[PDB]
Formats: sequence, C-alpha cells, structure tokens
Amino acid sequence: ATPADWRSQSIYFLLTDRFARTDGSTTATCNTADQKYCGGTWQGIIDKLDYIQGMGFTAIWITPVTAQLPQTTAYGDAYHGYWQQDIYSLNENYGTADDLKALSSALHERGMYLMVDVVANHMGYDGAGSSVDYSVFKPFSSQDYFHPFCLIQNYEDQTQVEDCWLGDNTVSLPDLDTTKDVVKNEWYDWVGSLVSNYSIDGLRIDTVKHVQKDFWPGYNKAAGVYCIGEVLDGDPAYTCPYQNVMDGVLNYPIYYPLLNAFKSTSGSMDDLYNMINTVKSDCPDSTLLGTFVENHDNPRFASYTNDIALAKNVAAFIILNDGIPIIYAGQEQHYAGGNDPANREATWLSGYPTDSELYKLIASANAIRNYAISKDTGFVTYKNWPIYKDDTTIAMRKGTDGSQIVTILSNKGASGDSYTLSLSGAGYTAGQQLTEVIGCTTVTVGSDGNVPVPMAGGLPRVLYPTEKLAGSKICS
Ligand SMILES: CCCCCCCCCCCCCCCC(=O)O
Ligand SMILES: CCCCCCCCCCCCCCCC(=O)O
Ligand SMILES: *[C@@H]1O[C@H](CO)[C@@H](O)[C@H](O)[C@H]1NC(C)=O
Ligand SMILES: OC[C@H]1O[C@H](O)[C@@H](O)[C@@H](O)[C@@H]1O
Ligand SMILES: [Ca+2]
Repeated sequence: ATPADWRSQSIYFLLTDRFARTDGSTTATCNTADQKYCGGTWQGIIDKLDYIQGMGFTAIWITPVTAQLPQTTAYGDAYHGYWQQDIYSLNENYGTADDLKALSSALHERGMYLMVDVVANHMGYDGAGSSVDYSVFKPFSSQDYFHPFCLIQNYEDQTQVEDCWLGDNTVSLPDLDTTKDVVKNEWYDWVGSLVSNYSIDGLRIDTVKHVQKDFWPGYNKAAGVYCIGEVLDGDPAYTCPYQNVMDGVLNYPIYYPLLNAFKSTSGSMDDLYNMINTVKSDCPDSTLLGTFVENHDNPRFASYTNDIALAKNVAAFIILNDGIPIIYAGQEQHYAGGNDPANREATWLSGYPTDSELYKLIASANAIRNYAISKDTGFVTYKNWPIYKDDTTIAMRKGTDGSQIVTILSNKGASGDSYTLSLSGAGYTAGQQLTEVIGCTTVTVGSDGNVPVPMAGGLPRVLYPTEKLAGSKICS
C-alpha cells in the first residue's frame, strides 16, 4: 500500500514472541528477565485479531521475521527478531511461511494492513566481533560484505554511526557495507521479494540512521510500499531530514515532549505545543510520521506513573495527532515495564480484557478518527493545529471546517478538579451542538463562539459536531 493509503491507518505494534501463543494460553509463563522465547506465533496473532480490531486499529506492525542467531547469548535469545543471520529462512519459533501468509490473508480479509519490521544495517552474532564466523550469514556469507569491525563510540560522528558496528563484544552486530553494489542489489531484491511473498502492505525499517542516506531511496523504491523508518533521535533537525529519503519516520521528535507533558502533573505543555508546530513546518510531511509514546526500546508510559487519567490523555493524543497512530501491545492494558527486557511483557497474561479502561478509551478515540476520515477526505492531510495551552492543558484542532475534531487534553491527573474551560479558536459555529465522544455528552458552542468544556477527573475530551454523527455507532 502507498504512503497515501497509509495516512488513514492506525497501527497496533506487537512483538510476535510476546503477543499470542498458538495454544491461546493466557497463563503460559513469560518472565521478561529470562530474555527467552516465550512462544508467541503468527497463528496466535490470527486468533486474536478480533481483540485488536475491537480497538479500532486498521493495521499491525510485527517484529522481524527472518531467521536469527540460535544461541542463548548472555543477553538472552533472539526472541525480538533484531539479530538475524539467514534472511532467506523464517524464524521458525513463529511458525512457517504458510502461517505468515495466512496472517497476511486474515488481516486482508478484515480490511486491515500488515506492516513488517525489517533490518538492513546488521546481522547478529553470539560473541565478540573478532570471533565472527561469517559463513553462518545467508546470503552474506563472507567478511567482504561487512564493514571492518569497530564499535560506535561517538554518536555525533555520523560516519562512525554508519560505518561502525552496533552492539558490543557480548552480542555483536556485524555491520553490512551498504555502500557496496552487491550488498545494495541483494537487499533491494530481497525486500521486493519479501513484500511479494507475504503480501506485505508496509514496512517499518530498523536502525535507519546507521545506514548512509543514499541507501534508502533505492530500498524504499524496491519495497514498493510505504516505509516508516526508525531514526532514534529526538532532534527534528536530525530526524526529519530522513523523510527526504524515506516515506516516513517514527516521530521521536514528538515522543520526548509528549511523554514529559503527561508523565506527571507538572509536565510541560509548552514543549509539546511548540514541537507540534516545529514538526508541522520543518518535517517534509508530518502526516506521514508515526506518533507513539510507548515501545520496546523505552520505559512504558505507566513505568513513569500509574495514573490512569494521564494514560488516557497520552493515548488520545497518539490517536488524534497528525500521522499514523502507533500503540504498543500492553499499553492498552496499562503495562508498566521499564527498559528492555522489562517492556517486553507478554500480552496474553493480561487475559486480553476488552473492558479495561485504556482498551475502551483507545476504542473510542480510534472510532471517531476512523469515522471522521470516512466523512472527510481532508482529515488526514489537514495539519494538526494547537489552538490552546495553559499550565495543565493543551487543545488542538484537526479536520476540514465543519467536520473538525477538537481535542482538549489535560495533565491534571485522576484527582483533577472540576471546572469549565472556555475554549476559543475551535472554529465551530455559534450555538452548534458538539458531542464529546469519549464520555458521550453534548455541549453547545456559546454565542461568543467559545466552547464551555466541562473538565473533570483529568479526563481527555474529544469534540465533534453532533449532526455529523447521524447514523454512526458513536455514542448511541
Ligand atoms: C541534514 C540532516 C541533519 C544532520 C545534523 C542535525 C543535527 C541535529 C542534532 C543531532 C542529533 C544527535 C547527534 C547527531 C549529529 C550529526 O548530525 O552528526
Ligand atoms: C522532501 C520534500 C519536502 C522538503 C521540505 C522540508 C521542510 C518543509 C516541510 C513541508 C511544509 C509543510 C508545512 C505547511 C503546513 C502548515 O504549517 O499548516
Ligand atoms: C520468496 O518465496 C520463494 C518461494 O516461492 C522463496 O524461495 C524465497 O526465498 C522467498 N523470498 C523471501 C525474501 O522471502
Ligand atoms: O539471492 C541471495 C542468495 O544468496 C545465497 O545463495 C543464499 O543465501 C540464498 O538463500 C540467497 O537467496
Ligand atoms: Ca551501518
């Protein structure tokens, strides 16, 4: 699917090993500290597609599918998929080629997309960089395909970031020499073929900043689908330029201020407000980025605070910002693990309750987004517009006039007081009636044009014109 196709999507990101087992168990042990395969499979995902689709997601992103180093290293097994060795075999822990094709087909039968995580930068190896036996790598079975061994020490030296090896001498990550024609041609042929074989709709590309920029236009072209790159840097001046060589990148610029704004009641609304506008103007296209606050490479949101109101607000922001929402499996069950491996909890141990607070919040936020898009072809390209902030509040507006969603978010938290926010700039016509689609109340725009927004419990408020909901399932 094309970048334009992907603008309207909403992604549930999951670890294949940790989301769902074939046997459907909700009690099978998975201690994150063990760092071992816990048994999640592609077939398991198929059997829980109702759970995922019940939150209003339209797509999944799964972790890499290639065959990995086999060892239990000193950092555990390759359960996460980022230590590949044999790119023409699948990781058989997850199932077979037919299983992966079956997953793709099951998604497509529901009108959903498959996004697959891919690594081009490196292989993985158990042990020191000087000990590598290059014959284990398929097809890159010779040291001639790799950069000379060195570790990355200075992340402000971009040549070293690209030409030296990630990892260390416990688990080393042999760095492909991606300037070589034979390497580029092989990866380009491989990615086009992977996409064809499994009918992949989009790719999430790992470790983009570690491969020189001139590799990526050719790779994105050969893939033939939307590619969203992981450029792990919060500086929009470093990360947004990667959108000149790839369709989208993960919105790490928004991540840090978004997390800070809502992880405590004293978080900065200014920094978030200002970053929305910086990204809007400085990034090639904010609506092709992916918005997140939680993933497998940072502490989960609830590791910072268990306040459920704060968690609802940050999840609403993810869904209603410019770009593609990305929610990380377990976030909807208020998982609170810290840094790797603790943030790789098994989703099945929650029991997959569809009535948890964040499952319902997310479902309501995705419902209004999916619906507004079905009625407003301009929604996905309308640049999200921050219209208000104060010490504990940010409000924003997105969508064609007459059909705009106006979202008011708060970091007051679960003990927040009750009051009425007189919101100007929403752009609704006086006396028009709005539905608050999270809690399902109605408010009326005053004659002065302001919206008197009832605030309470630190709860997020999402407004949409009542008349436009006629015939929808939203709020009765
Ligand atoms: C032309 C693309 C941008 C490159 C430089 C942008 C600098 C922004 C902040 C840097 C982030 C972390 C260190 C990387 C510095 C570098 O560019 O070598
Ligand atoms: C690679 C092609 C684009 C390169 C341009 C990068 C810097 C400019 C970003 C695009 C401008 C979009 C913002 C205008 C919309 C708005 O502010 O409402
Ligand atoms: C694509 O499928 C063929 C079998 O039809 C297989 O041999 C090949 O290795 C696959 N390529 C990739 C990149 O998975
Ligand atoms: O085309 C790449 C080709 O290189 C080698 O022959 C093997 O690893 C094959 O599996 C692979 O497909
Ligand atoms: Ca590299």
